[PDB]
Amino acid sequence: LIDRLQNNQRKDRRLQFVRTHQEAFDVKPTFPLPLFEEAILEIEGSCSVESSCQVEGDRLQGGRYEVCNNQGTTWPESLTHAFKLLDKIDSQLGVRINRDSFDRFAAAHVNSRKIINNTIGVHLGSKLEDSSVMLYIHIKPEEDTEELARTALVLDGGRYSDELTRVLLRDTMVIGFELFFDGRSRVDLGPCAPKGKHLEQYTQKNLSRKVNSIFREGYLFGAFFSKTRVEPILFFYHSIIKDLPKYFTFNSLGDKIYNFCQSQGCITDVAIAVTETELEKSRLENFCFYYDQWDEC
Repeated sequence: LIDRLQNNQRKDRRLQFVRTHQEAFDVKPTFPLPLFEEAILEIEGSCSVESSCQVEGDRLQGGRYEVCNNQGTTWPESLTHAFKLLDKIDSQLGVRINRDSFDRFAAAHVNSRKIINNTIGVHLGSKLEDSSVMLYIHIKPEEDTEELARTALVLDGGRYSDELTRVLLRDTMVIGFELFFDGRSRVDLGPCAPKGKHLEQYTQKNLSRKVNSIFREGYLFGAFFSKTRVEPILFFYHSIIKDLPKYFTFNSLGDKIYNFCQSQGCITDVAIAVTETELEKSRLENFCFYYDQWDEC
């Protein structure tokens, strides 16, 4: 009985995270946000909700969430949530989804024992056609996962140097599939470091001093590469929110997100996603700010 009651309370907290974020950042409940809220209520067990704001100068896009079960391995049953969501979204008039890459990856690795889960997520854009479904595959850190990374690399179809190919083949811990509602899709390969030594080395040899001076200060460092990206997007994960001002200076919108985060409970970690190029600037104008809340808080 107590497990059942706790289970209903997690579901309520999940929704409250998502709603509190909409309130704080003036997000309109535009398609597909209502549908997404219904979808995450169907996830069993305890979930983490990772909300974010994409900032672009004085523009802020706040209707961005990734949700997943945070209690061990739910692959491949976690796929059912993704497919249900995609089915609901595709049936919307004026929405077109190219799910080929995700379907092929899912088909290929359904029986893999090296995958923790997939997430489900949505990113609202300024208009319907710029909005997307976002799906991340989280790979087990302590497995040799070259075969997963190869499949993703093939679906991405980018051409990388020998050095970067090895980083991607060996240290990829997350794979992103972004499905835009105008029919564009993207595959992100996500090498991470606390796996990691190839990314660390690549970073030390190739990336700016500013990147090198901060990337080991959080508990995790990641970079997303894609054929679609001229340069990777770098992610800096921190478990102590108050440490962010030590390493980043924000434009006004970033300060607002930062302040909001420091007043909110239940936050287990934050991340700043930014390009090397944008990190060179005196102030961050173009970046994404992520924060993660656990529904048992």
